[PDB]
Amino acid sequence: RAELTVPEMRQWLRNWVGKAVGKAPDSIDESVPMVELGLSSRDAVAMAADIEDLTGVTLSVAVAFAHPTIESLATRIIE
Ligand SMILES: [Ca+2]
Ligand SMILES: [Ca+2]
Ligand SMILES: [Ca+2]
Repeated sequence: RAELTVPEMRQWLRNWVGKAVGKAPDSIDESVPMVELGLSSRDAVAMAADIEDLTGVTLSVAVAFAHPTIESLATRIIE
């Protein structure tokens, strides 16, 4: 499949968060609230910009906090 997939989006988010908080991406828990992962508000701005560059989607506050886990956010960005 050519289009960006949910597994790819999940991996991209784990890698992004892992780099921001200094942890292995494989250890990033995809079911916990993203506000509990150790990200800063500056991180949120940067990650939103990077998601827009990757997907062309400008994430709204509403969508993001209604899908507040890596796995639910990834699913909603793609789907
Ligand atoms: Ca950091
Ligand atoms: Ca979990
Ligand atoms: Ca841009």
